[PDB]
Amino acid sequence: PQITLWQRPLVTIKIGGQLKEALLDTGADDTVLEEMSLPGRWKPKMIGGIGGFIKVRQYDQILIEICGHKAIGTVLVGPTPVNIIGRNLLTQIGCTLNF
Amino acid sequence: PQITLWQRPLVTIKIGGQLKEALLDTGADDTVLEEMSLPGRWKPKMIGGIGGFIKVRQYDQILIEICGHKAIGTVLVGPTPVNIIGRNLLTQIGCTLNF
Ligand SMILES: *[C]C1(*)(*)([C](*)*)S[C]([C](C(=O)[N][C]C2=[C][C]=[C][C]=[C]2)N(*)[C@](*)(=O(*)*)[C@@](*)(*)C2(*)(*)(*)(*)=[C@](*)(*)C(*)=[C]C(*)=[C@@]2(*)*)[N@@](*)(*)[C@@]1(*)C(*)(*)(*)(*)(=O(*)*)N(*)(*)(*)C(*)(*)(*)(*)([C@@](*)(*)C1=C(*)[C@@](*)(*)=[C@@](*)(*)[C]=C1*)C(*)(*)(*)(*)([O])[C@@](*)(*)C(*)(*)(*)(*)(*)(=O*)[N@](*)(*)C(*)(*)(*)C1(*)(*)=[N@@](*)(*)C2(*)(*)(*)=C(*)(*)(*)([N@@]1(*)*)C(*)(*)(*)(*)=[C@](*)(*)C(*)=C2*
Repeated sequence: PQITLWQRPLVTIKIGGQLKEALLDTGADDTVLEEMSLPGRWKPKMIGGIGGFIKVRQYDQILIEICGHKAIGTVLVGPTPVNIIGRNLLTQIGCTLNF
Repeated sequence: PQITLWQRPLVTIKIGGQLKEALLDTGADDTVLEEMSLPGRWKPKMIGGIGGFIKVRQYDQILIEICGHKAIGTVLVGPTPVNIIGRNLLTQIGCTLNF
């Protein structure tokens, strides 16, 4: 698809059975989901942004589906205000920025 | 141009006869620049990010050129880790997300 930025670029993801809304975000290096339960072991991590840093759990090799496209990679889970798809999975579905 | 997201989408902007680097960020509603001096009067604004809220200054009608495309609009100044080009100016240069 081609997406305009007059509104926020929100999409439906499928994440282990659940459907969610998420933000396609080129300014995020990583994908960060709101607090949820994932299968697997994890590592703590700190990520920072506007307003400072938060602690997240790092999960590896999670399959996500972003508009039909499935992608695999690292997912961070934590007290983010919104679900965010970052550059790590955007690349996997062939996302580019165009003008 | 078409930008891929394997690296950060950093570009050069020009504001006030200075060149600076900035991130193209579709996850940002507005444009936020590191601490600097702009023309005119400002008003107060609060923005929320990953880590919390910050208080910024809002200057209206600023000209930026981004990659040789010039835009005029609202820019916020405050303590951001990087200069950020958000959706208000990304729409003015015709930027879309594609996959
Ligand atoms: C996405 C987000 C987080 S969300 C926010 C927004 C919304 O929607 N909401 C909330 C609010 C409310 C009220 C008020 C305000 C807010 N908003 C917006 O958009 C506003 C703004 C503008 C500009 C800026 C900011 C804000 N928010 C958002 C954000 O924050 N985003 C971001 C930006 C940035 C970039 C860079 C730096 C800083 C910031 C993005 O997009 C994402 C992020 O966060 N990034 C950073 C990072 N992250 C991560 C990293 N880094 C690494 C790793 C992982 C993750």
